[PDB]
Amino acid sequence: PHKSSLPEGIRPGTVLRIRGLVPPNASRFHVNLLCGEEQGSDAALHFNPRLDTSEVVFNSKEQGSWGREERGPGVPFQRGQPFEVLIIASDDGFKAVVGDAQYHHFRHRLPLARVRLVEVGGDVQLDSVRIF
Ligand SMILES: CS[C@@H]1O[C@H](CO)[C@H](O)[C@H](NC(=O)c2ccc(C)cc2)[C@H]1OP(=O)(O)OCc1ccccc1
Repeated sequence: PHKSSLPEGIRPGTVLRIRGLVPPNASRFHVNLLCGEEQGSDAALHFNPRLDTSEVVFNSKEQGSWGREERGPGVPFQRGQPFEVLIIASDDGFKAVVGDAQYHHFRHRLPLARVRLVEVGGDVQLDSVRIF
């Protein structure tokens, strides 16, 4: 798993660019926007492409409890193909862009101000996480 500290946190206008490869026969992977470094800390966003079930799940986690899942329109990821994702913070939520297309808007469930860390985990071969 990859961890990126957010020394200025995430503000409206902060862009996370995540580049990587979905390996052959990948099951699923995730990008988490976390509210602490501790194992089990709250997730403001859990972005979860599931290649094995052909879904992309969006959710939040508070005090160890998951919220209600949102699902994106289709799966803009392929086993054996590289990807580029933008997670863009606005005042009203996160915009997920995949490749050259706006994909999903996730309304804030936790305060933006609480986000401290970006974690990338699961069956993905990460190239880079950049914060702009
Ligand atoms: C599929 S249900 C649940 O959906 C959630 C979004 O609403 C999350 O995607 C959650 N995933 C996770 O909690 C998770 C954590 C770490 C890693 C490396 C991979 C996955 C995921 O939990 P998990 O995949 O552990 O649940 C299935 C399960 C539960 C108990 C025993 C076996 C499998």
